[PDB]
Amino acid sequence: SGEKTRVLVVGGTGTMGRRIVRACLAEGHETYVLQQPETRVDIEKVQLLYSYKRLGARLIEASFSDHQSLVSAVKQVDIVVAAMSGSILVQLKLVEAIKEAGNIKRFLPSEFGMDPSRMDQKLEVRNAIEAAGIPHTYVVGACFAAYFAGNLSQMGTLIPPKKKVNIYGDGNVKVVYVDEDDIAEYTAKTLDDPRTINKTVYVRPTENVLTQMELVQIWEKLTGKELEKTNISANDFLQAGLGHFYHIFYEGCLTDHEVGDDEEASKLYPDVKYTRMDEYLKIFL
Amino acid sequence: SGEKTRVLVVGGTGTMGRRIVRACLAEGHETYVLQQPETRVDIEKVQLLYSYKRLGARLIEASFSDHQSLVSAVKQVDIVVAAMSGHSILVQLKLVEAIKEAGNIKRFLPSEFGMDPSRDQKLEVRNAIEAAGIPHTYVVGACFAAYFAGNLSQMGTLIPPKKKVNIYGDGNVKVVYVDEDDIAEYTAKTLDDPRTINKTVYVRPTENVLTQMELVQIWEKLTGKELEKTNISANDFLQAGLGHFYHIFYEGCLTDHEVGDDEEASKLYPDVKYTRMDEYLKIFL
Ligand SMILES: NC(=O)C1=CN([C@@H]2O[C@H](COP(=O)(O)OP(=O)(O)OC[C@H]3O[C@@H](n4cnc5c(N)ncnc54)[C@H](OP(=O)(O)O)[C@@H]3O)[C@@H](O)[C@H]2O)C=CC1
Ligand SMILES: NC(=O)C1=CN([C@@H]2O[C@H](COP(=O)(O)OP(=O)(O)OC[C@H]3O[C@@H](n4cnc5c(N)ncnc54)[C@H](OP(=O)(O)O)[C@@H]3O)[C@@H](O)[C@H]2O)C=CC1
Ligand SMILES: COc1cc([C@@H]2OC[C@@H]3[C@H]2CO[C@H]3c2ccc(O)c(OC)c2)ccc1O
Ligand SMILES: COc1cc([C@@H]2OC[C@@H]3[C@H]2CO[C@H]3c2ccc(O)c(OC)c2)ccc1O
Repeated sequence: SGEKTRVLVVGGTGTMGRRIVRACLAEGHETYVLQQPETRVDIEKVQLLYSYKRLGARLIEASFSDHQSLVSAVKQVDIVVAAMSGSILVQLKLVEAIKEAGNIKRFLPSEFGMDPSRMDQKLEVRNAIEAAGIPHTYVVGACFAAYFAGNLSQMGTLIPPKKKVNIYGDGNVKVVYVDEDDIAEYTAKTLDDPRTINKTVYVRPTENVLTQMELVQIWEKLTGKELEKTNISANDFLQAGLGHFYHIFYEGCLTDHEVGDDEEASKLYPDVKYTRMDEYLKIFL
Repeated sequence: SGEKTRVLVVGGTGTMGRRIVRACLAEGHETYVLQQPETRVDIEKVQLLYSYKRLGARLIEASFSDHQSLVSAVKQVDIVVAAMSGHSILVQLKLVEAIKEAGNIKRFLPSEFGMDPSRDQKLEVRNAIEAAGIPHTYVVGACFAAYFAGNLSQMGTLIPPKKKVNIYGDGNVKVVYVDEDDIAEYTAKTLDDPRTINKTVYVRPTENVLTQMELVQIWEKLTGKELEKTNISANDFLQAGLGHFYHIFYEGCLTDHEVGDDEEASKLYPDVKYTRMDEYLKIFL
């Protein structure tokens, strides 16, 4: 009990933040969630925060505009994980508090997407972490399955289309589709792993490196219906999100480099039986 | 299984609606959830909807602007429960027209779950329900605990204040504070109860009939801290939100008429061990 790693989760009601909270709990960490002052009446956010208490988490009230409150929060833990909307730069206030507190064994900033160093506020946050001497882990390299797999990678929707589907280019560019729950579980496992201190950890589970046509074909196999496919050229492709989609599906930024086993989450943590996309898609049938 | 009541929940990703979905499942009803077209990318809404399928619910796609899709949906069930946001209410007039044409529905519980509007959009929905001869149950008479108890009935916040509290009048007007989960469980139990056909069901669990001062004193006993109290007179209090608090806390509209055992949820369903407010408030300590 006294040898549990203590983790503060910042952004604990976010999409990835809420999963990190539960993953830290499931991993046995003594888990604390930053409780920011209310900005409005927001019942869903409040009930989510207090539901963590029933699971055994603690809430720590603090405000990013009150440096003392951040220092006091981080003094109660060994590791900080942030998962802010991308409010990336608000983490600079967090870095300053960590630097002053002095007790933090590791900081995991709000990454969980493309590696920005291969492409940013995130790099600005990385530079402050490193300048301060705060030990770090950067979790990168996967598309959230909810945002790119459940919709067969169509923009503007989160569910599989009924008959028509746009194919980017020839849909033969490899993409990394990972269940958000698995990203959170890999994060909970890696944050006190001595092997990943001051490392970038790539989330690239081998069987989930799929081209978009491969993903569409997983779905066509589950439904028994071929979809009507329209290919979109890079020029015709060139609104929120275009030019994330471009880098991913045309440039293949998630798969244009190899990753060693010592830096890849599914090899670092082989007991995590990550969700393959055929299983992920079954919920939509 | 063939003896299950089939229930369609309209508004199933809302605050009350999500609880009604789960309470209908926990009661053993064969549960359907209206799936409206996406109006945006909404990760939380989509994932809540599909999470119901893992619990055994089914999704029926329909749209309020497509009359025939609503007719198709309600023909698949026996009972419809609506819990739309408090325009939104008037959308139910479409639903009534679809239920009237479909002809198969045994009961419709419209979106009530608060002040009795017989004493306006809710009343207009009631009139259309009754004109169409659709059997109904109106579930009324309680303040959601999350909106009125966890904040000690202060406005603008959902958690207990740390030092100061506004008391409305002398704070000796009886209010009804009920955990939303209990409201949803009463709703699931009453929707096929022969005793409540064409009736109003008041959710007034006896030990949760409390003045604001009694609620504040419950909190002070749990915390051992006396709060600084400012009494706000009726005249000074004296907008829709303000009008709601005025009717509840100054006019006592939830408790000024007594209710018979045959029309009050806690007496009709005495097996529901409703959360008393001393237990409700403990999650905030
Ligand atoms: N396919 C992929 O790889 C994806 C990658 N990502 C990345 O994941 C990370 C998290 O994004 P996501 O989970 O969608 O985040 P969210 O939109 O869910 O927001 C997460 C948390 O941000 C906090 N927040 C927002 N604004 C502020 C603010 N001004 N001040 C203080 N706190 C604030 C809030 O914390 P609180 O809960 O305390 O209120 C919020 O809950 C991001 O880096 C994102 O780039 C996200 C989507 C897809
Ligand atoms: N203290 C009390 O007694 C309380 C009483 N209430 C009452 O409870 C009932 C539900 O309120 P609440 O739980 O807060 O509702 P919500 O605001 O949580 O929303 C409920 C559902 O409304 C549907 N909706 C909203 N607009 C539309 C629209 N134009 N067209 C179609 N569907 C729409 C959506 O359903 P979908 O899920 O399909 O997307 C939404 O999920 C109301 O009658 C309210 O007056 C509410 C608060 C406190
Ligand atoms: C995969 O790496 C990232 C992903 C994103 C995720 O693409 C930006 C976002 C996002 C997911 O939501 C994607 C998006 C933008 C516009 C859309 O219409 C969309 O539809 C699913 C999805 C954000 C930052 C990243 O580094
Ligand atoms: C019977 O109770 C009702 C409650 C409301 C709930 O009071 C109107 C609303 C609402 C909850 O959110 C309440 C509210 C409005 C403004 C606020 O500042 C507020 O702070 C908690 C709370 C809606 C309709 C009702 O019939």
